[PDB]
Amino acid sequence: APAEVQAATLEKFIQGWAGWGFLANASEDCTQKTLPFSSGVPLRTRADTEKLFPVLMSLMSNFTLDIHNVVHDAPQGKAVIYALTKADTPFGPYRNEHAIFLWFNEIGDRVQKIEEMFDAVVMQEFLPKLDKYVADNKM
Amino acid sequence: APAEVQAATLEKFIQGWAGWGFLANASEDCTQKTLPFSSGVPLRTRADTEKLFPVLMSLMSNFTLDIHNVVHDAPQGKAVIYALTKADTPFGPYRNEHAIFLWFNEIGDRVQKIEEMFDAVVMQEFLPKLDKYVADNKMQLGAKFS
Repeated sequence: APAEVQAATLEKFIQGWAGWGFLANASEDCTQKTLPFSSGVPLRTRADTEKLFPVLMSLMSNFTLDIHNVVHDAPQGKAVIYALTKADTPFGPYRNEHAIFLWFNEIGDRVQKIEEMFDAVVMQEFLPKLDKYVADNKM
Repeated sequence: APAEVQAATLEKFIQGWAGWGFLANASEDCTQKTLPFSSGVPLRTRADTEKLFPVLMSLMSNFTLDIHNVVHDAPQGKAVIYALTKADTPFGPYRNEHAIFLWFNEIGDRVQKIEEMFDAVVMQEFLPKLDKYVADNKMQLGAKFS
């Protein structure tokens, strides 16, 4: 895939994340992996992502994305982003950082695969709160 | 820097890491940052790294590196490695995973800056054991693991 069509996909993925979109630029068979592998989280399908994202958006306001580093390997059709996010939530201020590994599809115009390492120390505080929120409200 | 020069430095960095000989591929002014920024770890100078690394090596036997993903952006002089590691230590078995961001120098023959996120949950047990180790043995490195 041409470096410039990949770069377009990369830019639209970032703009979609900052807009709070994300999934317009992902192919239909895209998967998301939570790193590290030791965390033992199964891949998320596209269908999974479309259910989780409304819950997140519904809980996070003033969502802000700060891009720290973008590394693009056009010959391999791969990229990495390091980003920092913040938002307001009913559980308090939310802060996270992401090293997101991206693979583009054959043509270069879609994200085919995602692997993402989060701020694990923040997540072990935040993520069970979300699961509690869903259980208490029975979704 | 030419892509070929950068790629050579990259493979040498990996080889020297897996060989557990490693600082030879780092510039004299190289820094290492532990990510996330939220963890509040000050940057490590090359001198810090030269004191910490022998200590690490000496507590880590049968070290094993598995390269999961290499991403090389030659136009920007940058690369990223996702890797998993294994070792035996007197504190028990060691397991870690690393998203390591690299910047090459101008010529391309050296790594100039390192930013590294790792298995933060597993390491908040392990790295304080190392710092207690150094304290208990009065090794006074002027540097900490966490």
